[PDB]
Amino acid sequence: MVTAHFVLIHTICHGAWIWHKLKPALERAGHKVTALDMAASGIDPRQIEQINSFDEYSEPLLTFLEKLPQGEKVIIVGESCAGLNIAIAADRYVDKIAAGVFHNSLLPDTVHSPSYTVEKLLESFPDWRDTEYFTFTNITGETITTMKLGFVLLRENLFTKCTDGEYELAKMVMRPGSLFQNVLAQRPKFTEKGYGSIPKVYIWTDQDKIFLPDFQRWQIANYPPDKVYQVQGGDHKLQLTKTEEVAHILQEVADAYA
Amino acid sequence: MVTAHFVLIHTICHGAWIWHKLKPALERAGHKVTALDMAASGIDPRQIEQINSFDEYSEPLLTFLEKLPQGEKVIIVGESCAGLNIAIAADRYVDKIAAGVFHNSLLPDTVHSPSYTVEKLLESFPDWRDTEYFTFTNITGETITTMKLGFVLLRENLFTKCTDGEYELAKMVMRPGSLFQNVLAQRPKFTEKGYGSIPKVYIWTDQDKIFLPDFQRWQIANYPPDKVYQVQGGDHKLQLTKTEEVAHILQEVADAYA
Repeated sequence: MVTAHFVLIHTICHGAWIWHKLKPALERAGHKVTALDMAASGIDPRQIEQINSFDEYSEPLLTFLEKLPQGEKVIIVGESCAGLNIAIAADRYVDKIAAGVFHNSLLPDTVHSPSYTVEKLLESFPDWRDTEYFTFTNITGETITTMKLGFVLLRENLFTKCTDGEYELAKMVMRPGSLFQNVLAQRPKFTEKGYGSIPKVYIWTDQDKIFLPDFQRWQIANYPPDKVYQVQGGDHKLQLTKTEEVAHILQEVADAYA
Repeated sequence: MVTAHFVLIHTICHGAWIWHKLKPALERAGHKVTALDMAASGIDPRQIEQINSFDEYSEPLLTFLEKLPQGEKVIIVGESCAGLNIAIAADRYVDKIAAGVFHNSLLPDTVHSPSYTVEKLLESFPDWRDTEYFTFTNITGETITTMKLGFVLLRENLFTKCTDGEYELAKMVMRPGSLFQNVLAQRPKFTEKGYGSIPKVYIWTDQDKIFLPDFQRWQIANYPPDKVYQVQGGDHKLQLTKTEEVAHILQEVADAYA
């Protein structure tokens, strides 16, 4: 069992900051941790309107993996929508990914369109409350739907059991984001040789108020992960409300695959 | 109990996020709170290289105050270098500022150059450790010194007694910033009619490891504030390490001036 290199990927609208409690926790256990901002997220200098696909949105991760020296492997950890980022990354860089970890995350598959898990998320959770929507046109003329996440949604559905301070942090650094759903829908399927071949660990809680239990159980059924860790209690942001438990799970992921 | 409107201004390199613990604390006491990102700070879309002065850097605050309805007054609260922001704001909008609060802050005066307190800060604390410096050229050809704050400096001097998680947050969302020192040096002195005339409350601790005790006592001597509140312990980021104490002090500021 080797100390691992965890790469932490936030969901859309969010940024590396979401991982502020979890990073030091992992580091305390001797692990190396990188927490990247995806495009137009966190303090990344770009604006969402100049991003054209989910693949572009994933560039910082892809550029990170490109630069990683031969023979070293990371464990990619992804929250909410970042399951897509993992899938995208593993197709490009399978030989550098020891395992993919899904944290109340979309779990894309190889058999359906890349947008499939997103169609389902939205089917299960159609009403995003006070969230506002805008559109822009991407470089090939697709109409992209972006979102500014509603403060009530943040409070009640995403950061349900977090500290008032964590919720306040979120409102202070939340940014517009997008699922690039129609562009995903036209994307090639994720490959078996790459994404398909990586170990997959699925961490979740039934107390999640946006990625609902039915949906998450459906995801597990539709594409069985190699390990499922169900966490009691908390909320959608386990890395805030159950930081120490998640750190411990990731220990086990490292022992298993790193 | 008086209820006030606090406007919270972070130091350079930082952002409104620095106030995540203190905002809800004040709101719990029934107060209204606005925490603004200054230019090229936090999640403000601009880059530091497109900002030319400290006055520009202050635009968000100035715009905020411009929009504030007649007869409404705020208490501006400023940390570290944000004392400058207060001075700048009070010269423009004295009739909307009930009081200025200085939180381990630069306390500019009316008698010297605006850069005076900065010359002194740097005199007292010349070695910014692993901080890296870059330059760019502003709209009138002044060579501007920007800084990426060092991670050791963050740890040991700025966030000395904060949680590992708060320190990790800082590294995740810290941005380049600048004192615009040479441009401050050429700026008109702060006025008596505006900045001079506002109540000033100076909050600090002698456990601060960047704004050192000799410097802070010197600042109090050089321009006596209307009230000085010395907080035992903590560190430079009192709003993280002594959140509740600071909230309470601000209550007293509200009762006195709001």
